[PDB]
Amino acid sequence: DRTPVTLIGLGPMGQAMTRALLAAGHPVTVWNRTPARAAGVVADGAVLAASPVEAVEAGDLVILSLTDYQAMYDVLEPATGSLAGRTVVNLSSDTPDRTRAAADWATEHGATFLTGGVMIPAPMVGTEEAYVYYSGPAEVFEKHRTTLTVIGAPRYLGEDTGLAQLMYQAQLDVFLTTLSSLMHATALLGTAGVSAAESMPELIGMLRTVPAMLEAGGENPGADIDADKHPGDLSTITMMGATADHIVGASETAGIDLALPRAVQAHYRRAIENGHGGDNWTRIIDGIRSP
Amino acid sequence: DRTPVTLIGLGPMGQAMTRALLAAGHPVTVWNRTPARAAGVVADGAVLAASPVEAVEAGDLVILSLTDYQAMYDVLEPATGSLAGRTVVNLSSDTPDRTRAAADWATEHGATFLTGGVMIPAPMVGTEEAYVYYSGPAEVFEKHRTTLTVIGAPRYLGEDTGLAQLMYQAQLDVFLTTLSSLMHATALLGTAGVSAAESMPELIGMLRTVPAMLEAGGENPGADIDADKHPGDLSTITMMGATADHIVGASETAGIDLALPRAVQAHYRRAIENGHGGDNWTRIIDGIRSP
Ligand SMILES: NC(=O)c1ccc[n+]([C@@H]2O[C@H](COP(=O)([O-])OP(=O)(O)OC[C@H]3O[C@@H](n4cnc5c(N)ncnc54)[C@H](OP(=O)(O)O)[C@@H]3O)[C@@H](O)[C@H]2O)c1
Ligand SMILES: NC(=O)c1ccc[n+]([C@@H]2O[C@H](COP(=O)([O-])OP(=O)(O)OC[C@H]3O[C@@H](n4cnc5c(N)ncnc54)[C@H](OP(=O)(O)O)[C@@H]3O)[C@@H](O)[C@H]2O)c1
Ligand SMILES: COc1cccc2c1CCC(=O)C2
Ligand SMILES: COc1cccc2c1CCC(=O)C2
Repeated sequence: DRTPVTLIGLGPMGQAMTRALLAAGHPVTVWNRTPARAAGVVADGAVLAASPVEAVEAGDLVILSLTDYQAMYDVLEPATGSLAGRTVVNLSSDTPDRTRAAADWATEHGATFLTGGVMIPAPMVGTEEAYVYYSGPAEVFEKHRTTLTVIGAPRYLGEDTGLAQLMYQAQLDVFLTTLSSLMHATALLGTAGVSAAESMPELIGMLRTVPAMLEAGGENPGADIDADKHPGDLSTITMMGATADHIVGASETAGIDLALPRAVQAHYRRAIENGHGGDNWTRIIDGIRSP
Repeated sequence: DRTPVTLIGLGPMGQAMTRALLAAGHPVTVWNRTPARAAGVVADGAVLAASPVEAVEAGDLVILSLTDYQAMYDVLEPATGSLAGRTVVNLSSDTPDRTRAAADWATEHGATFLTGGVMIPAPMVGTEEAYVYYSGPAEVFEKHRTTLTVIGAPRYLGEDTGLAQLMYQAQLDVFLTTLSSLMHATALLGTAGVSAAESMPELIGMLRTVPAMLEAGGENPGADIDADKHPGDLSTITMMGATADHIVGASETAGIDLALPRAVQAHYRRAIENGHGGDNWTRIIDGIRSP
């Protein structure tokens, strides 16, 4: 395929995605707030447009890899007159509702809009491990599918432009919270003079087992949550809530951040106050859904 | 080995541990606040002691599998006169300083004390996947190591009775916080009518890759944290903090718990306020260590 592409935003992700698209035989025209940053991808065959307008006018497909959606408006507002007849593919983090309004902004300027959420770090872009969530108009996705697939295995979720964003934010909810918990635990262990080089392999070793620890003895958390079925015979909210209390207590004594473990503690407390101490830990979702 | 064992506390863990010890040829005498709960392990060859005193006097080794350390005091207070010359192995969650004081309480009553933290759910007890952290007097550990290994591969951390507890609390810090994040994300996706049966495999599928997504592009977090090395070339705190902001925003709009994502958000905010927006995410540990 030789569809000409425009890519705006040359952080690590933009640079890797440009390279992937070049390697697959696409002309790529790039633009960046900091043009010096384009030197690498220019050496690989990208063309540096001088202006956002020139960049947009060089592609059927305009991909954004920016910190947030405000950046999309910042860069494209001077170029709105050149959007008509093109597809904007925004591969940036923001809220679902910002995303939906941006889709409408695109339409108003005569363009189509696809939402994407890239689910791997830069070095994995364009590899068999890469995958990207997409939502928006099916015909628009299908038109550009072969081009986009170069970045990573596409997972089209449906018509709502906000849905791929919601999925990205949910994934990153788990990812960033997990990472914070690793740093929290590493700090906790640090207060007895355990180094991060010692603690992090222990912690990561445990994290590796989590899918299997969740499956043990025939538990199947998702379908169980859907059924309002939370049997506590292998672990109760009382018992795991006690541990959340112990983590808070240990954290208080350690002089470290209390907000993360207290949020977890609060999940258990709500379930107990609502009379479900005997239930499995999945019951915490009720109080999370309705605070 | 046929060392006689006493095990107090017959939740799922106590029952599984009793079974494992029986299968390895140990006499096990059990006691429980709710004796009816012992029926299963009695059918498998355990002897139900009538009283805590009788239970303690039947074993060289007294294992506790109780919700917290207060329970240990509740059950053993009437039996304190029978502790002398025995080893108490507490496999219960509590704070490190509660644990240390408990060790001294044991010594005062003429017993030795070992701290243990069991790192797998009940169905994995006694399997090749099982492991348990231990701390306390090395000679006491070495004496009972043969018996204890039946429950799971022992990981002795040193002399401080509080250290295996600190490690358990740190592990459960990661585990419970991760679980809370899964339910948080599942709730978030629920607000667009995505079922938990759909969302949880996606989220778990991402979590599966975390031990490897952190290694992409040659990152080695632990040693790097020890070296105060936080290069931001593949991901910055500014960019990941923006995503934390987006999760909070999405969560606010979704009507779900804000405390968990705001805790994570605050980790990023502190790093930026302290002038490290350009750094890798690991830098959040500084603000966690010193709130
Ligand atoms: N890094 C990852 O591992 C990863 C993984 C998947 C998804 N993502 C997402 O991918 C996107 C790109 O992230 P990244 O890590 O590659 O880079 P980043 O640090 O977010 O920077 C991306 C680009 O945004 C530009 N930018 C930011 N604010 C701007 C504004 N107001 N006006 C114009 N340009 C602006 C930067 O300009 P300058 O070059 O001039 O600074 C840069 O070119 C983000 O939305 C991120 O959440 C990242
Ligand atoms: N479940 C897991 O997957 C898991 C994995 C690793 C570690 N752990 C840890 O292992 C320990 C046991 O957990 P579990 O899930 O098997 O059981 P649990 O729900 O914590 O109950 C364990 C035992 O504690 C007893 N108990 C609680 N408070 C008591 C008190 N004040 N006086 C006397 N007995 C008291 C219960 O008595 P009754 O039988 O009369 O109610 C029961 O026998 C906990 O510390 C937990 O954190 C659990
Ligand atoms: C979806 O993957 C990411 C999103 C935001 C930041 C990061 C990633 C993956 C790799 C990493 O550690 C940094
Ligand atoms: C150390 O493993 C646990 C501690 C407390 C609760 C649970 C576990 C692991 C298995 C599970 O789903 C529930």
